[PDB]
Amino acid sequence: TKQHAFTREDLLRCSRGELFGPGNAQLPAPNMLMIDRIVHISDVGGKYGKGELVAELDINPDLWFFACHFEGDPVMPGCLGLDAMWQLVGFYLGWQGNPGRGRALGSGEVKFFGQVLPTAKKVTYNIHIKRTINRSLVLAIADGTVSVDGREIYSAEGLRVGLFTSTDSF
Amino acid sequence: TKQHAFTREDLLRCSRGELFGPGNAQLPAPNMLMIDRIVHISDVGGKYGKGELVAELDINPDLWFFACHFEGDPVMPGCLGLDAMWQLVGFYLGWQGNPGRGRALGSGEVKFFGQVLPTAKKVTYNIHIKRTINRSLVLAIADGTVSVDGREIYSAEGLRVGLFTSTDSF
Repeated sequence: TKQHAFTREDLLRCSRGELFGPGNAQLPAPNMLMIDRIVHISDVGGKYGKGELVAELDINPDLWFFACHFEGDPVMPGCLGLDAMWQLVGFYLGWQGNPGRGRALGSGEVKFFGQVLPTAKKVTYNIHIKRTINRSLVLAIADGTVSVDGREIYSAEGLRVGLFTSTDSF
Repeated sequence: TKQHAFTREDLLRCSRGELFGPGNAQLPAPNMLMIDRIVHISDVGGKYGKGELVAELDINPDLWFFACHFEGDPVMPGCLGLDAMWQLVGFYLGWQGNPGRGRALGSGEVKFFGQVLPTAKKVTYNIHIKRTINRSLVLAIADGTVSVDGREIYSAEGLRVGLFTSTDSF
């Protein structure tokens, strides 16, 4: 709960296991990392009063996914915008100080109603934590939106991420 | 509708735009391509009698995503298994002979209840086409499952993919 904003280097340290410690939640490293910075994280406020993340990814034409997706028709894969939202819910669980490795467990409704072209400047993620559950397994449920240069393009309801300790097979 | 099975080289040709022709549905090229072969495609049968795809991805420890996702905790990203299902619904629309570029439009419920470790041999995708709509925009709705070495690990209900012609902005 210590720090409310993170630079790219903080997130790279997170990807190495050196922010929350080994066996705790990690962001992916490049090229699966879909966040450059966390501008805001809190365990209060948001849509549901249970916390909020705001994160950014800078866009330039040379990001790896534009060349292979698709040849002659470059567009950020919707699945990687969705994954950024799972990455941020996983980061949230680690940031609260829960132990274990992050796995995406799924979502309710996902909608893609716009696209990220290689001419865009910035993707913004808004995550609203709905509920955390501290049963047998620790998990978070959230709603998220993806925006490009001010404009909402994706939504996900009921994003679920779970934490798996050293004894938890999956 | 011409060919009911595809080799990796067929899918690489598809990724270049040379299977369905330029401006029609393309698979992504590596490293976003999540299919090695289509074992079965048909416009009849399946769960809903509206068609079926069965596709495979061979697993080895050196696939790019294992190193970055995560360091010390390798696991295939759920988002890329989900994306394979969107890739296959897009391929289906192109295979029926519809014109335009593929975009994922979203899904209903997605569940991840297992994982692909770098010790696995083979991921299998089963896609059941539910409905195609030939309005203003052409789109397909499908259910899908991801299995690793016989074992079901992911499900998606209401996968939606749409086709966008040369005049269609998104």
